[PDB]
Amino acid sequence: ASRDFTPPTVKILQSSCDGGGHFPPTIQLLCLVSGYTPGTIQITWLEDGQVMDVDLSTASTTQEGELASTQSELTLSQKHWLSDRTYTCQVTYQGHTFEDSTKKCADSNPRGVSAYLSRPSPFDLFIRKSPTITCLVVDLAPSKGTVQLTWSRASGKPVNHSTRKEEKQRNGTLTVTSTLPVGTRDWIEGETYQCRVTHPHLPRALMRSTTKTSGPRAAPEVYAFATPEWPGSRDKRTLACLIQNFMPEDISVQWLHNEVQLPDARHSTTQPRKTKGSGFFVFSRLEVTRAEWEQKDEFICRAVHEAASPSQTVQRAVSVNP
Amino acid sequence: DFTPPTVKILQSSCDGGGHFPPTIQLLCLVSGYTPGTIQITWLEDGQVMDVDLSTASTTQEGELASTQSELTLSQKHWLSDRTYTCQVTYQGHTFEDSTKKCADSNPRGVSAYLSRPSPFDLFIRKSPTITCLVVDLAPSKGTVQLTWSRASGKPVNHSTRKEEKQRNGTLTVTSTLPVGTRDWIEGETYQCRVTHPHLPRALMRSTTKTSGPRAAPEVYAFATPEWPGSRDKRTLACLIQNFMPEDISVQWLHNEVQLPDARHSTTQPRKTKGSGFFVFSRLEVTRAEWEQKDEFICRAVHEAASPSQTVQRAVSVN
Ligand SMILES: *[C@@H]1O[C@H](CO)[C@@H](O[C@@H]2O[C@H](CO)[C@@H](O[C@@H]3O[C@H](CO[C@H]4O[C@H](CO[C@H]5O[C@H](CO)[C@@H](O)[C@H](O)[C@@H]5O)[C@@H](O)[C@H](O[C@H]5O[C@H](CO)[C@@H](O)[C@H](O)[C@@H]5O)[C@@H]4O)[C@@H](O)[C@H](O[C@H]4O[C@H](CO)[C@@H](O)[C@H](O)[C@@H]4O)[C@@H]3O)[C@H](O)[C@H]2NC(C)=O)[C@H](O)[C@H]1NC(C)=O
Ligand SMILES: *[C@@H]1O[C@H](CO)[C@@H](O[C@@H]2O[C@H](CO)[C@@H](O[C@@H]3O[C@H](CO[C@H]4O[C@H](CO[C@H]5O[C@H](CO)[C@@H](O)[C@H](O)[C@@H]5O)[C@@H](O)[C@H](O)[C@@H]4O)[C@@H](O)[C@H](O)[C@@H]3O)[C@H](O)[C@H]2NC(C)=O)[C@H](O)[C@H]1NC(C)=O
Repeated sequence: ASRDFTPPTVKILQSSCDGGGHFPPTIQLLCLVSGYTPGTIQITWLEDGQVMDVDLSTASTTQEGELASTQSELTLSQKHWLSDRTYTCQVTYQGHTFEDSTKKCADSNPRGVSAYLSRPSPFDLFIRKSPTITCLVVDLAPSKGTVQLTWSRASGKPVNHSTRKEEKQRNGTLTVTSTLPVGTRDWIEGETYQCRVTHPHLPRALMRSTTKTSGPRAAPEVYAFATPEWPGSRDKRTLACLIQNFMPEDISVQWLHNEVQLPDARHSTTQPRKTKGSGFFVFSRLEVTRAEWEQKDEFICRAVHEAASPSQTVQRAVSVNP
Repeated sequence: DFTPPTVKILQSSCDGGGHFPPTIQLLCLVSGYTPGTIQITWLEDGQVMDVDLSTASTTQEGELASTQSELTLSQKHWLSDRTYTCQVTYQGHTFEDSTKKCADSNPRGVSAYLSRPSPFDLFIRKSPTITCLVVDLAPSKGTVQLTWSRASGKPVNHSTRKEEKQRNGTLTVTSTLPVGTRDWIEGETYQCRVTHPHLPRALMRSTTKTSGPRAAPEVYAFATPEWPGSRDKRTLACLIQNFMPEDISVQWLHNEVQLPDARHSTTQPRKTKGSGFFVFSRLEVTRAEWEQKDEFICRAVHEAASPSQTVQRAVSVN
């Protein structure tokens, strides 16, 4: 009887706060797939879109009459819940996916507006040779008046045309991004750029400025390494790179493989920190697969930095096999 | 042989933007108990709610019953900050739990954080501590009050308290509480409670040991080759990875003695691509040191390592 087919639905319940309104020390999320026509079912949990380890959750399926029911429970620390991460219950049933998401409920009062202004990245300055700076305005209330965002130079010389994006966010706020192309000689020779943000509902105008970092210079050292093969790493292995003793701290790190620049999401790179003596260091970690090194067994860690000579780059290769 | 009832309340979640749904369900669960007479009653600010507002049902599996009751509230009532109590009467005796909407997490822009003990303090020094940090307070009058307690109500020791005004005009308050080694390992919950004169209600943070799976770290240690112009220095790098949970301590040793903490730097734990976390540790060394003895030890202390919560790896310059 195909007329009796009952598709699954998804809802998430959570641990309640106590009689004082306070979070418990751990949070349970309970994904409920109510009565559906019995069939093969799998539940995957996502943390900000990344698959979570199945070890962190349980799952149970019962059948009552002609209908099945499945629940999965995920447990989180209070610290992680307070970090405003979003969790997704992803249900796969007979080749069709359902899902639902949740995060900590929003606070009763809205946050004030904030603004951020970046310097150009070394990769854009020296590889692409098309540098830009970005002014980012967050926590705006939508459906108000549109926000004015104006660029100027301390020298009084003209700015180029910028591009502007406005995007409604899941939490109901608005973000505005403005990206300004800058002259390469202008930037290297110390020009100061300002982003000025105004709106009638703001208390005052917001102003941010940016300019090349002053002070001493020093070129980066680069070292690439591979972890050994062992029973836990037969068809994957971990590569690492240490980049150190450079100044100032602005740097771009990439990994290259078989004439491809790998996506930024493939690796994890730390924030620049001070060496005991002079300069900064960063570490980068890249997990690679057997199919990649069977394609070509050469992985390159590359740093882009203004003091690297002769062409603002330093790089080192590593191989995983003999 | 007897399994008493327990009470827990679950509620409708907010969506991916943190928004409330049109109605709020509260679900009172009495799961896995020796069968007997049972009633579930809901109170709103201590008064019995109409019988038609909730439905209870009971099932049995093996030697144990389970009971649940669901109450539906309007968004407006939930947001009014009323207290809802699930009152369970089993064999004539009463068990209660209560809930209300979660209080703001960053009232007036403040943040508060509460740590777990470091593994070195817990397993090596056997003097574990936890730390409660409150940031972005106003430099107003009226001292910020910070109080410690255990979920079990057992006593706590005195704590430290430190304030200092920051360069940005804010005030941070920090307190560190010593905890019992056995008390922590057996799963006690510790609570930090902060009251400021300008805050409308008390702010609380709670911490306890992890409830997830455990996995010991892998430890790998490397020495940099000589870089042109730096004959008398080398850098040692240690990668520690795939451990769970994320709490970890890192030490370096040379000549059987532990080096001062100021000698090295360790990154904060970050997720791998799959299960577990990694950190990097960095140690600069001198020619005098490796010519004296060319062996340096990167040691990790972690609750999942056996038999003594330690895993380590040595490295040599040559
Ligand atoms: C409602 O929801 C929205 C989101 O949906 C949320 O909005 C976020 O709000 C927070 C703050 O409230 C914003 O966080 C800030 O982001 C700033 C911008 O960061 C991006 O751009 C950086 C600049 O990149 C350019 O320049 C560099 C340098 O030259 C160059 O390398 C680049 O190539 C590029 O050209 C970039 O560095 C950054 O990437 C880093 O950070 C991410 C995330 O941490 C990390 O994953 C990367 O690996 C990389 O390390 C990112 O791409 C940022 O500058 C700013 O940082 C300042 O503040 C923090 C703490 O606040 C300090 O620690 C730091 O030192 C700086 O002082 C801050 O992180 C975030 O961008 C919003 N997200 C949006 C708009 O999508 C609202 O808050 C929500 N509201 C409520 C009420 O809930
Ligand atoms: C004004 O300026 C102040 C600076 O003075 C800004 O305050 C900082 O704000 C940021 C962001 O809000 C804070 O970052 C947060 O820090 C949390 C604490 O991390 C620190 O402690 C961790 C735990 O170590 C303790 O506990 C272990 C185990 O018990 C023990 O071994 C130790 O003894 C320690 O006692 C460390 O892991 C960590 O490295 C830090 O040392 C952190 O947990 C959060 O995730 C978050 O990163 C920062 O701490 C604030 N700094 C200060 C000094 O208050 C403030 O934001 C500025 N205001 C504005 C408006 O910008």
